[PDB]
Amino acid sequence: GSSGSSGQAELMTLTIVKGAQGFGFTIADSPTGQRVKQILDIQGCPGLCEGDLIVEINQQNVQNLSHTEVVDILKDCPIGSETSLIIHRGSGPSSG
Repeated sequence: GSSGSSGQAELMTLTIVKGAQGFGFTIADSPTGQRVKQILDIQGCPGLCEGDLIVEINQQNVQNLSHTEVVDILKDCPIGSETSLIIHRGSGPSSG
């Protein structure tokens, strides 16, 4: 790669816990990466707001990852333990 542009943001890490069934929320393949389909356990995903956009799981890069690749990483995750996800938010500053 070469590139030669700049452009930067500050993305939200949130923390989640892997109950038994593979968290208490579901995912969907979107044109933009994986998204939250639906939350099924609020404290299974404290701070998740649905339709948010998966970018990193435990600092692994998963934007360009297929649905399966993201599911697999969430399978690698330990049950009952924390997992740290990073989602897409904050285009620019305004009244927030």
